[PDB]
Amino acid sequence: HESKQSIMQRILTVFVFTLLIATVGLFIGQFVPVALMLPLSILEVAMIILAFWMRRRKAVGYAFVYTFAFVSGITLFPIVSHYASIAGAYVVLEAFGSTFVIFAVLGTIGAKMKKDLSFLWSFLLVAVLALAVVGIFNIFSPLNSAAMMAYSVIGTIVFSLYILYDLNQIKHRHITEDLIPVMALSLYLDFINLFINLLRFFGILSS
Repeated sequence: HESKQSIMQRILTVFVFTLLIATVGLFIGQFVPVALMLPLSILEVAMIILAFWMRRRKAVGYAFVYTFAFVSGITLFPIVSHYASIAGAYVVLEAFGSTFVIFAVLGTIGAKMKKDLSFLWSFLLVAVLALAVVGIFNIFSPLNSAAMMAYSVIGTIVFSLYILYDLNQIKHRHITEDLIPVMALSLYLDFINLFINLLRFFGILSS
């Protein structure tokens, strides 16, 4: 018989694992010739679209989640290398670092606070759409540095709030073992999409 503690710990474990796997993929992305990479904006919004799309009640397997972690890790290298070529490799750490701590804070706060935050859902969903919208817009009408930067601040706020909300709901809601893969998947999607926004923010800022 599973407890909320065991399910908590398990989702976190799977999550951390997706981080490691995606990291490996990120290492694999550097050995891909530049003639086979996807456009920056396309990937940047792809991550958002996936961040939203994979927020359903359809229980996928650990296989799908880990597979996705690997391939997304691979495909997020062109983003990393870009904001590294314009702002020094150090920023790649910086953003990551920041991301980590944020996830570690709200993720702890929501998972311990007694206020049920269900009422947020709709808004959050809406928020993502807007970002996605702008993202799509960014494909057909590239935004300047300042607008992209404000977009990055917005994205940061949204995905941080989404981290807090997600942990809060993992504790508050009825989550069974079959839901463990899909939960740690979203947790992975928040981390990645927050990191992107921070890397885009500080990467542009230090140019």
